[PDB]
Amino acid sequence: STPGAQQVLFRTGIAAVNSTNHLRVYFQDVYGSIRESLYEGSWANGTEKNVIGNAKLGSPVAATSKELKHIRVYTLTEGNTLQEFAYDSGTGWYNGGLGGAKFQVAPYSCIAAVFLAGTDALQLRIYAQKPDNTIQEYMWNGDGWKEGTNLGGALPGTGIGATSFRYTDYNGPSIRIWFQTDDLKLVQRAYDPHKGWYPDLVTIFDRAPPRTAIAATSFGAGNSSIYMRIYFVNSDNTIWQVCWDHGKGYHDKGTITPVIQGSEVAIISWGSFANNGPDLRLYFQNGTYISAVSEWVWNRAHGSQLGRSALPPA
Amino acid sequence: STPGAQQVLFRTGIAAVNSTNHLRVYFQDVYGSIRESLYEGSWANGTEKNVIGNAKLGSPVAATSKELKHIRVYTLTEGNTLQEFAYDSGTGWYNGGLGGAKFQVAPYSCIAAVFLAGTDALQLRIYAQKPDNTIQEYMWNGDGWKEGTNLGGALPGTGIGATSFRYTDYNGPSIRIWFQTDDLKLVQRAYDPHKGWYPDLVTIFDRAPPRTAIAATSFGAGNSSIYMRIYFVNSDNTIWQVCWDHGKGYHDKGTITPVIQGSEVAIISWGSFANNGPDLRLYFQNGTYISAVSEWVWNRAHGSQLGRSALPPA
Ligand SMILES: CO[C@H]1O[C@@H](C)[C@@H](O)[C@@H](O)[C@@H]1O
Ligand SMILES: CO[C@H]1O[C@@H](C)[C@@H](O)[C@@H](O)[C@@H]1O
Ligand SMILES: CO[C@H]1O[C@@H](C)[C@@H](O)[C@@H](O)[C@@H]1O
Ligand SMILES: CO[C@H]1O[C@@H](C)[C@@H](O)[C@@H](O)[C@@H]1O
Ligand SMILES: CO[C@H]1O[C@@H](C)[C@@H](O)[C@@H](O)[C@@H]1O
Ligand SMILES: CO[C@H]1O[C@@H](C)[C@@H](O)[C@@H](O)[C@@H]1O
Ligand SMILES: [Ca+2]
Repeated sequence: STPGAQQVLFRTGIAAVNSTNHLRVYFQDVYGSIRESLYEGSWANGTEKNVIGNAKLGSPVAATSKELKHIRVYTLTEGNTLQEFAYDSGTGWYNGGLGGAKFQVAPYSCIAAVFLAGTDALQLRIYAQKPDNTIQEYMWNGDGWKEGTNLGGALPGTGIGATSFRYTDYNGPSIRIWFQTDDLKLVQRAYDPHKGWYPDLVTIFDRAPPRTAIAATSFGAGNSSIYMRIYFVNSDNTIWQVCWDHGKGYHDKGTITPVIQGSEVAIISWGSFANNGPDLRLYFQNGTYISAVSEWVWNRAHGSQLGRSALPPA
Repeated sequence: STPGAQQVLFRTGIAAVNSTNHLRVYFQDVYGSIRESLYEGSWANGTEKNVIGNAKLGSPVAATSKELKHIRVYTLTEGNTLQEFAYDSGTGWYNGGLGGAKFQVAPYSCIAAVFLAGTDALQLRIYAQKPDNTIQEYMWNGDGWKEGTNLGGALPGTGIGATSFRYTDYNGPSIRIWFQTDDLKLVQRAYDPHKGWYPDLVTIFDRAPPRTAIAATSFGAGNSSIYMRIYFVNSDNTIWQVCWDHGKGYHDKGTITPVIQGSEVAIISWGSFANNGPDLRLYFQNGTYISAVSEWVWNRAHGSQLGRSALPPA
């Protein structure tokens, strides 16, 4: 290993955001501190000088952004409430408003977060698991945090993926979230602006490891059209990818890359097929320097490639 | 799942102690507390009322005993020192003195612990990983806790298994310990009353997942004779067993039972091949009610069977 690598928690929560190919990746160090590693041309940071906050050891770590102007990072306090580390361009990092609502969740709750697409307003939808094991939406729409829709039961400790997009032939944002049911399927729930929440859960994978990590992204929103990608850790100890392409629907899955048993996963994307895209970046642990975070890359030039062997501070 | 199962930490550290078929199991709950579950003809406890202490979330949990008269449970504090919860008959549960020494270990250390075999005196050896990634022994022999032998480099965050037996043709205890080296190998180091620690690393398995759970037992000490079992979580997500049998040395290995990705493991034993045993019991997570601990059993009557499916408080 290396001294940097050793600072990184084994099975740390992982999250990432970006503006095109400007990248931020958050993880937890062995002491519980949440750090940010950074890529602008080259990889950097991720040290103890790069701490944005502290959270319970073993915390889930989620993030979403509007480019790199507005960033938000979600984790649990020791007392198992939802908190929020916020970055605003021209202000720097501070302690978000989420924490004051004291939203109490299961100790094993995971967390997903999205800024709603197609608006310049700041509209956040955060998802986590209550003590009754239901999935619960929390909204921020410019007058304070509140509970949104309850999307009902799931496997205790389930992974949670989420994404927002805006169809161009609609005048509101859509949302998809993914999670695990008691029978260990992975399913999607779905919100659209005319329909509201559809009542149905739609299987995307028949049987996955319990509490397996789930992460999602979307690109190329058009007219009733979208391209989605959901990733999870499978029984073979590799990340699997599951594709939605418009018209085909949920039409393929397969393996992508090897990970350590119980790795978390973060996904980001930019561009679309129209403009020599998309680009995809996946983050996870695969044993590099034992405990380092690693990167997998998809692009048009070279397709499916391992990226940065080990992220800062490794 | 069950409101009881949901209380056990996923990938919790696990230790076990016994006198014959009188069993204690220790584990961590989602809040950080170390809880005891018990088997006296039937299985009980493991509730919020059965808490012997707190530890850093994610802590290793190791345990050793002199039958059930003296029990010692070793974990790490939030500040990464070795700590100890003590039970002596007639006294109850207390914090032992190990905490007092403020032995700092790598945040990612595991722990192994043994009482030396074949003396009524309480003689304790703990093994942990120091921040320089060597395995350090710590001793208690009635005169306060101190450093013992240092045992060389190991993979940052190796599992450590330990056992102590006494050959009857000898005047004191033998020790064996097991851990993982940077090359991913699994190795044995050995101590013997007539030669001290042998210099040499013996390989017991060529390549295991990094930081795999390792746990170990011995039974049937006679004249220059012993039996030993070592257990680990292999790349196929099952506990594998490595077999030392008197006359053959190390000579067999294979799979035993499936476990969840990154499960910890504890092993206890009693009896012998000459008095109609031995008896073995593994504890681990295989996914029963998601997060419950399960058990596996070997006896002469029925050999290999799963046992208590979900341990209390499940
Ligand atoms: C072209 O691949 C590169 O894309 C960058 C945005 C960043 O992810 C780098 O680590 C990759 O090697
Ligand atoms: C240039 O790096 C900065 O980018 C911002 C968008 C945010 O990630 C900050 O934490 C970094 O220091
Ligand atoms: C305005 O609140 C609504 O926003 C939608 C986008 C969706 O999150 C619904 O659950 C909320 O009730
Ligand atoms: C025969 O197996 C039993 O042995 C007991 C001592 C204990 O390990 C139980 O959980 C098993 O069912
Ligand atoms: C009789 O039950 C007790 O057994 C002791 C050996 C110790 O494990 C205590 O924690 C239990 O309450
Ligand atoms: C008395 O100290 C010794 O005890 C032995 C049994 C063994 O643990 C050695 O490491 C120590 O130097
Ligand atoms: Ca740039």
